[PDB]
Amino acid sequence: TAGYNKFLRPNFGGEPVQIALTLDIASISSISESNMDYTATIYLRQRWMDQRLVFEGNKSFTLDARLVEFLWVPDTYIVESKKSFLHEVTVGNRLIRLFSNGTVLYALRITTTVACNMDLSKYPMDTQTCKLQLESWGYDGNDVEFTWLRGNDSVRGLEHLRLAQYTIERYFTLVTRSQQETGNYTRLVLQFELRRNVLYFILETYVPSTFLVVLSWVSFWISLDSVPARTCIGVTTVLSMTTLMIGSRTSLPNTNCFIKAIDVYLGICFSFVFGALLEYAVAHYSSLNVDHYSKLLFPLIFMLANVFYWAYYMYF
Amino acid sequence: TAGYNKFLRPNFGGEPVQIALTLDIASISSISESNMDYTATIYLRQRWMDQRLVFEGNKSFTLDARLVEFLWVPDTYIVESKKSFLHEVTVGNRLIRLFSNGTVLYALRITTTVACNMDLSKYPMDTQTCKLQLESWGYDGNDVEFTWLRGNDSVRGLEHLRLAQYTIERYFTLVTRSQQETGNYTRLVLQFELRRNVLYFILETYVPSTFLVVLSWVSFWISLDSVPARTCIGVTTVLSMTTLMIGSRTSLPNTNCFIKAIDVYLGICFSFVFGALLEYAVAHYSSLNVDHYSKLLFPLIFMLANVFYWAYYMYF
Amino acid sequence: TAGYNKFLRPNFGGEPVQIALTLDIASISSISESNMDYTATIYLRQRWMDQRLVFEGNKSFTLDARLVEFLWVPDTYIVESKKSFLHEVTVGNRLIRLFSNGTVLYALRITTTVACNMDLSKYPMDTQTCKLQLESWGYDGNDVEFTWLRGNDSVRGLEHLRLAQYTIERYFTLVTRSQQETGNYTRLVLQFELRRNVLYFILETYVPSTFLVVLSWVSFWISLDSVPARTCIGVTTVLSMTTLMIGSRTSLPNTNCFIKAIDVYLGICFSFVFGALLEYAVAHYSSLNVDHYSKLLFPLIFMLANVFYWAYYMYF
Amino acid sequence: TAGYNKFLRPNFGGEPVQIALTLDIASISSISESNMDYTATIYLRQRWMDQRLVFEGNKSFTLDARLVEFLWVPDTYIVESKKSFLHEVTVGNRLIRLFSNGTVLYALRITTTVACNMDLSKYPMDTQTCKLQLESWGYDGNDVEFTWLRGNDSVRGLEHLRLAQYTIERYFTLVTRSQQETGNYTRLVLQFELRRNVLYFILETYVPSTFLVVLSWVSFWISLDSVPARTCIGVTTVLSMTTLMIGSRTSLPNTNCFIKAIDVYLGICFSFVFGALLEYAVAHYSSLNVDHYSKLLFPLIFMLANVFYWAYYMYF
Amino acid sequence: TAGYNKFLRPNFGGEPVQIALTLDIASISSISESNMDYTATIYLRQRWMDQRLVFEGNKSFTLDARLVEFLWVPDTYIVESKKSFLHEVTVGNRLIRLFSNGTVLYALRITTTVACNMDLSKYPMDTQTCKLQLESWGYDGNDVEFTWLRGNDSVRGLEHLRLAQYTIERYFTLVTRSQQETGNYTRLVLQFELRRNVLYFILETYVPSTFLVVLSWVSFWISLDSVPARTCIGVTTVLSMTTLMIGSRTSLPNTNCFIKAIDVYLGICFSFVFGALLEYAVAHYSSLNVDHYSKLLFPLIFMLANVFYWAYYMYF
Ligand SMILES: *[C@@H]1O[C@H](CO)[C@@H](O[C@@H]2O[C@H](CO)[C@@H](O[C@@H]3O[C@H](CO)[C@@H](O[C@H]4O[C@H](CO)[C@@H](O)[C@H](O)[C@@H]4O)[C@H](O)[C@@H]3O)[C@H](O)[C@H]2NC(C)=O)[C@H](O)[C@H]1NC(C)=O
Ligand SMILES: *[C@@H]1O[C@H](CO)[C@@H](O[C@@H]2O[C@H](CO)[C@@H](O[C@@H]3O[C@H](CO)[C@@H](O[C@H]4O[C@H](CO)[C@@H](O)[C@H](O)[C@@H]4O)[C@H](O)[C@@H]3O)[C@H](O)[C@H]2NC(C)=O)[C@H](O)[C@H]1NC(C)=O
Ligand SMILES: *[C@@H]1O[C@H](CO)[C@@H](O[C@@H]2O[C@H](CO)[C@@H](O[C@@H]3O[C@H](CO)[C@@H](O[C@H]4O[C@H](CO)[C@@H](O)[C@H](O)[C@@H]4O)[C@H](O)[C@@H]3O)[C@H](O)[C@H]2NC(C)=O)[C@H](O)[C@H]1NC(C)=O
Ligand SMILES: *[C@@H]1O[C@H](CO)[C@@H](O[C@@H]2O[C@H](CO)[C@@H](O[C@@H]3O[C@H](CO)[C@@H](O[C@H]4O[C@H](CO)[C@@H](O)[C@H](O)[C@@H]4O)[C@H](O)[C@@H]3O)[C@H](O)[C@H]2NC(C)=O)[C@H](O)[C@H]1NC(C)=O
Ligand SMILES: *[C@@H]1O[C@H](CO)[C@@H](O[C@@H]2O[C@H](CO)[C@@H](O[C@@H]3O[C@H](CO)[C@@H](O[C@H]4O[C@H](CO)[C@@H](O)[C@H](O)[C@@H]4O)[C@H](O)[C@@H]3O)[C@H](O)[C@H]2NC(C)=O)[C@H](O)[C@H]1NC(C)=O
Ligand SMILES: *[C@@H]1O[C@H](CO)[C@@H](O)[C@H](O)[C@H]1NC(C)=O
Ligand SMILES: *[C@@H]1O[C@H](CO)[C@@H](O)[C@H](O)[C@H]1NC(C)=O
Ligand SMILES: *[C@@H]1O[C@H](CO)[C@@H](O)[C@H](O)[C@H]1NC(C)=O
Ligand SMILES: *[C@@H]1O[C@H](CO)[C@@H](O)[C@H](O)[C@H]1NC(C)=O
Ligand SMILES: *[C@@H]1O[C@H](CO)[C@@H](O)[C@H](O)[C@H]1NC(C)=O
Repeated sequence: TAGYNKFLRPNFGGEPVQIALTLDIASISSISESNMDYTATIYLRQRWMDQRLVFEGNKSFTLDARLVEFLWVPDTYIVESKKSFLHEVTVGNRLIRLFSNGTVLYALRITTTVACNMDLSKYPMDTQTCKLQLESWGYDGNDVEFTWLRGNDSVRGLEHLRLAQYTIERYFTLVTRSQQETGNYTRLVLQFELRRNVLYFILETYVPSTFLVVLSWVSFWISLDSVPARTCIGVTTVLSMTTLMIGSRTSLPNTNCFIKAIDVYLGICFSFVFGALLEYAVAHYSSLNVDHYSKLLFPLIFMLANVFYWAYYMYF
Repeated sequence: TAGYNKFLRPNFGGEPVQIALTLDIASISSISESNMDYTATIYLRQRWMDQRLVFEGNKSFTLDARLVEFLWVPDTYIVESKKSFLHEVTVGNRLIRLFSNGTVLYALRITTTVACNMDLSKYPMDTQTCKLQLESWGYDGNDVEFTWLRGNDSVRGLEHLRLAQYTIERYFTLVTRSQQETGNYTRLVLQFELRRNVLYFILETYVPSTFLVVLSWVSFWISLDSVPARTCIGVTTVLSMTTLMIGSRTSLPNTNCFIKAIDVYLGICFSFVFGALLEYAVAHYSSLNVDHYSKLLFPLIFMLANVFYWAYYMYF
Repeated sequence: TAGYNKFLRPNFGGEPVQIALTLDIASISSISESNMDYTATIYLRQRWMDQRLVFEGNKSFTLDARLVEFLWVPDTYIVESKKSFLHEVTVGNRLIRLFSNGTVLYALRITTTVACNMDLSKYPMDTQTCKLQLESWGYDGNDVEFTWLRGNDSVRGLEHLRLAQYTIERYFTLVTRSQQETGNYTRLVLQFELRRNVLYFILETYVPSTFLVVLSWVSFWISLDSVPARTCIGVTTVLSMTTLMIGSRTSLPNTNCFIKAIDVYLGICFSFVFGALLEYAVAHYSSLNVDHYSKLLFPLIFMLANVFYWAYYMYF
Repeated sequence: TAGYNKFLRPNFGGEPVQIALTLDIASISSISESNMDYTATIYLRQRWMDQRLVFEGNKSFTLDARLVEFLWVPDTYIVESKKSFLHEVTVGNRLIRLFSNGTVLYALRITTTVACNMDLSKYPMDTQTCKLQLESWGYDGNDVEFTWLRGNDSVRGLEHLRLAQYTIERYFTLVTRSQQETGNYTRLVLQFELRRNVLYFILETYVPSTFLVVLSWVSFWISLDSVPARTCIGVTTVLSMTTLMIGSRTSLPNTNCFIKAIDVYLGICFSFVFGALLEYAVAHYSSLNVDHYSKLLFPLIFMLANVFYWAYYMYF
Repeated sequence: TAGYNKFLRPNFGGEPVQIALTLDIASISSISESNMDYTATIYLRQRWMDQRLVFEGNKSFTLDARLVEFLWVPDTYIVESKKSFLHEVTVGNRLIRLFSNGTVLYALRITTTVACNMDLSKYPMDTQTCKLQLESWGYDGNDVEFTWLRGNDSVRGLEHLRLAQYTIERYFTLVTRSQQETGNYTRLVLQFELRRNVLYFILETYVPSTFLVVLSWVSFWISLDSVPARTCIGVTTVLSMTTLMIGSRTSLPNTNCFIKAIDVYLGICFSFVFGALLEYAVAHYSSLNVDHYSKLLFPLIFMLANVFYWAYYMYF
């Protein structure tokens, strides 16, 4: 038999509730470039002070998940979560650990699929900046005031995340004053950058294509007298380049149409190989020295093209 | 101990309930051409006036999700939703914010998979018109009357949606009088067009095929005396075209059989390349000038074909 | 405080319950040839007469989903449903609209994955007959008697279904007397045929292969003197045919092994192309007129083969 | 107000409960070679005798799913189920039909994903023996004694199962005495064999490869004088074989690494084709009759290889 | 009517609860290299002593899943579980079997998707060490003390696990003292290694590539006089190698970018084949004995490369 002495939010009217958040990223996975999202498991720890549960004697009361519904808990929500759930492995992953002075420790295990934009302009050399924002979904700023428990180091576990492709290169936590239709709210934003592994992509596509085109333009040293050999090398290189392009197109079936960087490099290599074939034909027609078109023509143009490519994907 | 004074719909008998809807599209994703649907997360805000909850003093009562079931809430439903759920991240995403004069603000976070037809006649240059209709699923028009809170600008967040392929080019909200078996209903329709990104598809397929066929028909300037060179160019171009067609067929495994536009263009390019091969054979047979069949034959026919293609996909 | 006056099925003992069913197919999608099923969203309207809820005054009582559990509702089930759920978008999609004389209108929004056999003997020219059967799962025929409200026109919405591949060509509703172990039951069967779109498949595979083989057998008009040209055409056609076959094998990765029709046609085309190559070799050996083997040999055999193919896929 | 007279298991102490099981396989689908499982929908009928619900008068009481929780029901579980659920289409699929003498008929509609090993040593000619075991998960043998209602014919519906690939060739039901840590249990095992459709796989891979190699070794009758023709046939056959192998590798992307049978046959065909090429080179070198290496060399070795292959996949 | 005599954890204050865990892995499946996880079904048996449920007479009380919530059960959780659920096949898979002296046997059937890192540096010859850690999620070490019932042999069923690719080669159970923010905890870790099946991968890629390159470098014994034969062999081998590389790239579409071992070996084979082509051209240019570059050049370099490869993937 309880009335208004157990249901109202702490300090209902007056000073807002100071809720201190602590985060512990257990894992990050299912980062899809098609849906532009990421799945992460986090340990959401919330600490606030309530004046109505002061009990004598210094000790802790680790409550179960069944008694969580009997007390007041914050209404934190992930701002851009597309699908999420609280873990129920054997019991409910909801603990409340009350303390003598009224400190409440509310810990949850939540798997969230947050939505972050994948600006895949430079597909293999991109650092996607994805955030995990937490906000009091119902209560405005004047009612609930979110805060980070220990500044930047409140979020833990991100330094141990080594993923299939990405590596965390930076992370920082900030508190904002997000304004929307309902009113003023405090949003706790955790911002981390997912730098891709360029080394695998370099050896997968850039190194083979570079070696192929190098073999193509060093074949000009072979004299025009050996026509069938030159035709064989040209045909084999062109066919290998086409097969590589087709396989690369089929290798990653991601729904992320943003005219990527591998497309540009592959188009450059295809341009150089079929231009080498066309210039073989044109050189035969004009002869009616082939290495004069290699000593200072082809490797130099490809070097300039690579310089422009790397300048594009290096600076702004 | 409550009877009929708390369960009945507001103004039960007489003037219908004027419910004002406000929408906030958080994200749009999972747009599949196979299933012809789209997944969107929205903030459904409903505002109506109830005369039985007038409390003295100007203030707001931000209720939790547990007290939502104790009051009357509308029965809004998405007309063509295939699968949807209300978000439960930490607590229920259902708030009721009562006001002094009886205004009720009912906000929900719902992820919906609505079904919209994908008329993929022009696959890379289509603007799919997909709607998100909201209706009082049980109560007819004479009982519940839906309305947009602020006309066209009631829906927010659609201008910030940049997706993997599509870009929103238009959006407008209207109220209808949908007639069905149960009776008369008010349907709130939000109509938005998803224009595709043609630039990526142009460079992916149209530019390479155009360059290949251009190289094919400019090789007629090469004299018939260099037979092996011509056979090499023709064979390489035909093989490259076939590999490109096969890769394109395997590149997008979408279950959207509508004889698309890329199929038509690829068939045109394949027709031109194998016709070039056949005309090489026929030209040899008839010679028993090859550039006479290029100066005003092949590029001109391809130009006419491209003109017809673009006229088809430009106007009606 | 209610006993047996509110829990028992209407007319418990005596005349069975006459429940009239009305169906409204909202959408049909996710038709997979591998799992041999289809996902459909339907509006299940059930109308029966109950004598214990007669209230004075002509009017309707549109009840919510919370009061559905307080009254008796039928136990209709989809006979071959593999996975299904009732929609919960904002509230429960369960309405009961009582009337003065005891008529009860029970409407639900259900998404069902029913299992129907995909006899893919003729893969592109098949009309799969898939049913959506509804039955009183627990109560036998002597207890609950299902009926269609308005005969064939009880089911609505099927005429507006235009899908990715299939088009509805027929639909009809019937009532059966299905016999099983538990007893006698009334099953309401809705039978619809999903005719495939042959036009897309014709232009995708049949037209290119036909053009390729036509080019192959019209090359016999080219004299045997131009040996390298003939070898080039033969090699290019054979390679194109092999690539088309491989791409088609990889194009549709459906788990529906039924030796389909496209396989037969593709095998016929492959047989003709490699037979053309073999007959080139044999013709050279025997010459030691090639068009004598084309004027009345090859196109005529292919015409007979196509006649047999179309006769197989036309009649029985 | 009920105590121990309604909650205890029937015959608590003394003779164990004789529960007779009847099974009705509605469908079998989603048989994945990667996860090594199968999804099946079954009608689990359980019949036992309870002495505490004897009511006068011969009649049946078809109870709803809401009253199932008020009575005692067995704790049957599928032994190797990975994920399963009870169907809730419109109401709960749980009926209890009590009878005069205490017979209880408990019928459920359950979709189960049971795990069965896929020994894919002979991928296209395998008969996987997968079981569907049912056991009293909590109560041991001395408490609950499972039994089949009518021996082998208790399981019904398996004879009407025609699947995408497999065909049921045998089925039998047995009762065991499975021993585990908790104690002695009675396990009801339904064992069925899923024989694959070899006819589709024969025509898909074996027939084309056999025809290709036959064409390869009958080309030895062509004299060595026609060198370019022989090189053309050899190159075309080798390229076709390589493309077929690559497509087959990409055709089935199943995660079932068990060095299958199609791999062995394809390796044999690849060995024969590149050996034919190598022997062309070696025959030219040694000539410095080619059909002497065909009359009694190549088709005979391939015949011996096929004999060994079929002996391996025929007997032990 | 119960107060604090039935809700508190056993021995609340003083000696911690000694909970003995027993594990029974029913199945392991869905091991994905992309998400770096594994799905396993386990039988979690927990044994502890409670002093408040001592009943006279030696016997067992096998309680149902409905009475589990009425007693105290541990809060065990899987540390790195991404998604998990307790099985509900017919009833709840939660049994409590009390005994005379207070022993409680709590058995559950849980399907867990635990996250373990897939260090795919050596893709076909890796032994991934994945753990299944169980911990008292809420209560610290001073409150709940986890223990293995019978040391290493507490975990059962792992010896019968034969999977699609991996084979368990080792398994061991240990108890730790994991330290985190909340306090001191006892973590029960089961560590097992999943050794891959190298035999399938050897015959799939290593054997064909080795045979191809062997045929390539034994063709040097063929004299330079037979130029067209050498060009044919070289072109066929290069095309076969390129097709094999492309198919392998498309064969496994796993999102596990870690520059794997098959990539290195395939790059080595591609290097050798196109180097053989380049050296054919260079040998022709320099001749202006080819087997002098085979007797002690090519097979020896490939042997050294394979020695280095196997030394890398053998030792450290
Ligand atoms: C009963 O009490 C209610 C609460 O006190 C009253 O509701 C208020 O009604 C007034 C006008 O009638 C609202 O003022 C408007 O509010 C709009 C929405 O905030 C404003 O729009 C601006 O802000 C939005 C959100 O930022 C922008 O999207 C938009 O583009 C524009 O910039 C208007 O400019 C205007 O201020 C007020 O907000 C309402 N408050 C609430 C809490 O709903 C109601 O009128 C009372 N009724 C009676 C009969 O007295
Ligand atoms: C008990 O009270 C009930 C409610 O008052 C009575 O139900 C009504 O019964 C009459 C006929 O007995 C129904 O009239 C018909 O309704 C059909 C469905 O609306 C109409 O069909 C037309 O409309 C539908 C829907 O738009 C179209 O799909 C269809 O093609 C056609 O155009 C008929 O034309 C006809 O009007 C009436 O609708 C019923 N009302 C309800 C609410 O169910 C019932 O008869 C009473 N019983 C007794 C014994 O008195
Ligand atoms: C207590 O009361 C119960 C209900 O009144 C009694 O159950 C009945 O028991 C008799 C025999 O003891 C059953 O008769 C048999 O039923 C079989 C199943 O229906 C029949 O099999 C035939 O039909 C099935 C289903 O169509 C076919 O699959 C099968 O191949 C075959 O063709 C038998 O042929 C035979 O009739 C009767 O069905 C039971 N009824 C019910 C409702 O269970 C029970 O015996 C009573 N016990 C005592 C001790 O009196
Ligand atoms: C309180 O009462 C409890 C129940 O009466 C007592 O539990 C029993 O404790 C004894 C030993 O203390 C257990 O005996 C052992 O049980 C092991 C597990 O069954 C056996 O292992 C063998 O069997 C397992 C399972 O088949 C194999 O996996 C294993 O390899 C080996 O072959 C041992 O060999 C030995 O018998 C007994 O099982 C317990 N019974 C139960 C129901 O738990 C408890 O001791 C009592 N405590 C006190 C203080 O009196
Ligand atoms: C009310 O009672 C509460 C409980 O008794 C009090 O909370 C304690 O507050 C003190 C300081 O005010 C905390 O001490 C700090 O705790 C930090 C977190 O443990 C420590 O950080 C170190 O440990 C963490 C975790 O291992 C590391 O991540 C971190 O990098 C660093 O190494 C600090 O160093 C410091 O000890 C104490 O932990 C709090 N205890 C609990 C249970 O919350 C509260 O202050 C009381 N309030 C009043 C007004 O009296
Ligand atoms: C640490 O927090 C401060 C705010 O106190 C912020 O300015 C700073 O940027 C944070 N550190 C990093 C690395 O972002
Ligand atoms: C804005 O709303 C009006 C109705 O008041 C409608 O006519 C108009 O079309 C809307 N605007 C747009 C851009 O559609
Ligand atoms: C319409 O219903 C009748 C039964 O009254 C049935 O015989 C007929 O076949 C149905 N119409 C069609 C097109 O099937
Ligand atoms: C039928 O059941 C008997 C047991 O009574 C068993 O021996 C027999 O093998 C079963 N039939 C088949 C075909 O297995
Ligand atoms: C068995 O347990 C002991 C601890 O008592 C541990 O040291 C040992 O390593 C375990 N066995 C194996 C094979 O790991």
